[PDB]
Amino acid sequence: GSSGSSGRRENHQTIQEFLERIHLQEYTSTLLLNGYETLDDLKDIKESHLIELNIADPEDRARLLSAAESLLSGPSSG
Repeated sequence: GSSGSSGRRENHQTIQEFLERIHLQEYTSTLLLNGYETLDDLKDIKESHLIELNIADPEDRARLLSAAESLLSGPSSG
């Protein structure tokens, strides 16, 4: 991924991949630039946020929120 390596991750999902699943990677830059680098940050994102992030569209907002909810709110052993 990133030009330079950082370390390791623990079942941590990235926005780049979290968006690809919902075909919303088109908002990646918008999210990353804003600060949303990993789901950890998305756990704080809300409906309004998306709107301000150029996601005035509900299709994306919902797909973005509903998606995050499943990841965060969902204790799955795996």
